[PDB]
Amino acid sequence: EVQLVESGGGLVQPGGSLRLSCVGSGRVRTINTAGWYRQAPGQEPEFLARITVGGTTSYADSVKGRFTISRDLAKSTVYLQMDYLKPEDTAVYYCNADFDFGSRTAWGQGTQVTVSSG
Ligand SMILES: CCOP(=S)(OCC)Oc1ccc2c(C)c(Cl)c(=O)oc2c1
Repeated sequence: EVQLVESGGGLVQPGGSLRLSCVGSGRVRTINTAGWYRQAPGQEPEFLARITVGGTTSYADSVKGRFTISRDLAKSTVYLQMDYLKPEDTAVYYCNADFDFGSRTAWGQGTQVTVSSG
């Protein structure tokens, strides 16, 4: 059993940066990959970034060059560094983790990211 706790959302101006954290607890040794997703109101979730235990990363085209996914195995934490945020990036961001040989999946509770000048 794996649980995911997220943090780091909030308000940010266009062009600003935020870092999201995805802290894993439980049988974290079984986690194979972890990914970042986002969902806007009334839309399907959108894949953003993926990372394996070895550190291999994969990105969606909408965030390449701006977002960086990383993982700290000692802390069981997956990070999403989001640079040059745009109003289009406003959504609730979720992290997932595939564990038990990629046969189980756990989702974080989500964190709201709003890109606005006010
Ligand atoms: C949401 C947290 O995700 P992460 S940092 O994994 C991202 C892919 O979870 C871990 C953390 C530690 C380990 C260790 C020590 C071993 Cl030996 C292993 O096989 O898998 C791990 C997976």
